[PDB]
Amino acid sequence: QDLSEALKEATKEVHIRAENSEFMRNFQKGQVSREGFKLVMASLYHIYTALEEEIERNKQNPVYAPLYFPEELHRRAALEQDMAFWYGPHWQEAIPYTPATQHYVKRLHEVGGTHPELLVAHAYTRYLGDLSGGQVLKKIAQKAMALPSSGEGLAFFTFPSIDNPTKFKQLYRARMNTLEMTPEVKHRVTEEAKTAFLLNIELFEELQALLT
Ligand code: HEM
Repeated sequence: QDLSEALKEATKEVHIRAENSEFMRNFQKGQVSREGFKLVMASLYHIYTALEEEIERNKQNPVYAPLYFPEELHRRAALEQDMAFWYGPHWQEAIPYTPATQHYVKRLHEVGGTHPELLVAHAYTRYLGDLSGGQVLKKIAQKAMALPSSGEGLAFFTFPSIDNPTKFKQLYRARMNTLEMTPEVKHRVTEEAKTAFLLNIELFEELQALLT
């Protein structure tokens, strides 16, 4: 198969499980509070920071380089605005850094530092959902918490350098399909995408526990 198809098939079952975690079921129903939302967003701040640091480190490596779209995709600067919005001018002192977020960040550093050929698993898992279902959660969050259409507090979910999320996803898939790909790399990429989903599920189960 093509790498973009392999990855979609490989993660379709775990996507179903992730969508139905308690935290995400509550989110989807509009039951997301400012408390829960700040927890998850601060956690994403550390995750995208590590992911994008490792993307920087490996930007010239042919095992990742074709997916190098900082201007279009990178989320850290957006996450920093959201952090100043949600936690105030001293957000760096204030934001939580949970065990599950730490675990996800540590795997991101291992992949980026020792297994860069798997980095595409982690970019795929985060960015492509951001450009899909993340747009649906954005509308739900705005309605649940009364966030203005103008976008404050939801910069993470807004891609000002992408005209069309769907056409962009399609370009990105096509580029994923030009990575030099052996059966070895392909097997391990799809397995690493399953682990990335699990890391997100464990984050959700932890935030949920923290909230109840
Ligand atoms: C309840 C929460 C979620 C909802 C409502 C949701 C919804 C969706 C939707 C509607 C799509 C587009 C599917 C299609 O048309 O084929 C999608 C794709 C995707 N989602 Fe989610 N999702 C959720 C949770 C997650 C989580 C936790 C992750 C990963 C951490 C994730 C990652 C992805 C990825 C990587 C894709 C792209 C699949 C592909 O096109 O290859 N989603 N999701």
